[PDB]
Amino acid sequence: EATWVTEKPLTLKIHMHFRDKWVWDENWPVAREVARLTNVKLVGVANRAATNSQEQFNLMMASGQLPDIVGGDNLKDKFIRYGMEGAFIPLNKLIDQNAPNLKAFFKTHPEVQRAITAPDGNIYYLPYVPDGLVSRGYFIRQDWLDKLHLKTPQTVDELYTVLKAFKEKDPNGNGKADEIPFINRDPEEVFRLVNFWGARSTGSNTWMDFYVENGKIKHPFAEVAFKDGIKHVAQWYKEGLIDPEIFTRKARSREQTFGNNIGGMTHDWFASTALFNDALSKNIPGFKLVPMAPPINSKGQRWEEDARQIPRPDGWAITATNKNPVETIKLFDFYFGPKGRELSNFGVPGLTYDIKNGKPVYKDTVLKAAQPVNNQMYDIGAQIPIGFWQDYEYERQWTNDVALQGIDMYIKNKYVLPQFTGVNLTVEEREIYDKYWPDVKTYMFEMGQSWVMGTKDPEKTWNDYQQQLKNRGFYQVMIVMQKAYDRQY
Ligand SMILES: O=C(O)[C@H]1O[C@@H](O[C@H]2[C@H](O)[C@H](O)[C@H](O)O[C@H]2C(=O)O)[C@@H](O)[C@@H](O)[C@@H]1O
Ligand SMILES: [Ca+2]
Repeated sequence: EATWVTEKPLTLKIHMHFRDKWVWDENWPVAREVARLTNVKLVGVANRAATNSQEQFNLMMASGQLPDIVGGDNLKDKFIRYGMEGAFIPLNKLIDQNAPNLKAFFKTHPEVQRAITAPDGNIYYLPYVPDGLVSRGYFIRQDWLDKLHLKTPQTVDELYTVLKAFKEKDPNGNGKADEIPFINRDPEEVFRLVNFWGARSTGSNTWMDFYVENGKIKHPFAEVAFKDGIKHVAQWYKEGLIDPEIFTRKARSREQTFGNNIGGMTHDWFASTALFNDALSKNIPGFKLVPMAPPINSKGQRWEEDARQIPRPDGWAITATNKNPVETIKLFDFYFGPKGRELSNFGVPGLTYDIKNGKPVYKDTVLKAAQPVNNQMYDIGAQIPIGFWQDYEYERQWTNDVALQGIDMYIKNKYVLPQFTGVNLTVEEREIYDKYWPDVKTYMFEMGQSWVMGTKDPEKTWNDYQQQLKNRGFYQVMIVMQKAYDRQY
């Protein structure tokens, strides 16, 4: 082939554990097709039985026996830290000399290059580059609203009334108090409910990210607004308005709850969430899960805190043990060219899509499957958090009119908050970040869960919590973040 990266066939080892559920599979249709076109085959070495992606990275790193490539989600920080320590190689020269598609991408997307550049000026990974503007929105059961003679809730107080009616007034009509008013695939979304009481949960699509307010770097979990907001979330959890299993249910939450007519509301991505209307129309007559404007919060605003993050802190890196870095960067580059981008987005031609009227078009068997197309793509090795360039066209093809109405409502009415795009730490500032932040973040999540579940009272533990943050070096992290912000802006 002319797309061939190397003349002699090459096999590389990739450690890629992602989203706590998936590993790289060389038997994937997409992986097979990429191997054929590039003459480079990636063989997975990650533990498929394991269910903690970050831990698997840690074990691999601690063992000292590195593969050739490491990929996965939420590895940006680890790519940078172990890049500077020499476990991953800088890609700057390799890109410049061997990677025209990446060069042309970075030229036209300077902001992405900046986002993946380490404090030493080196690029240690290639990112998952999403395509699109909005991500998540609120969805509510319109059929339940109508059946209970309720108007769409406009404020937090009105929402409380609605969710209470969902819980107590038997909208599925089976005589049981089985309804769960608010559900979510993502446990972290329970924290986002503090938005209703004028508190942030994250600055970006990255969970528990910092934000900027009036020239000051802040972290959502350290703010007194969070203390007051999480108190309310705890109350709603105690009242059973929030899924008792919100921390545990996870991936198939929508299929379980909406699919069995017990879920009333969620906060999730427009396309896949709205697809549930098509999937459940026969099973649950009248089922209508519609986008809802965010309620007016206690600060008098309608917040959509989440948006697409370009790029994501996801991707892959070349190890120092890799004896074929030139061949590897050319493989990496393939994904940003026309054929590579097509495959990594749409799957395999003849299997999952066809070129029709000069464009990749999903087969009817894919579009009418009543299973979200992104899920379908994962199964065959597409839409995975490698270094690749998402093409929104893939998503447009399975975004229905209900999803479109929601997307357009959110764009036009300006609900989406300005996103935190990070600060440029020096190497010295980064040392403090890498040292303290991971353990602080873990502590924050665990305290957050405790407050929500009612095992700890936020009001009674706040002062000791703050002291613990100090002891764990959180405010040392805040100092370097603010210093970096002051330099950059
Ligand atoms: O579900 C959708 O409509 C969109 O999902 C996006 O994926 C994100 C989602 O949280 C997934 O469950 C997984 O965690 O990956 C997330 C991500 O890639 O940021 C995209 O697949 C988007 O194209 C879908 O339309
Ligand atoms: Ca019921």
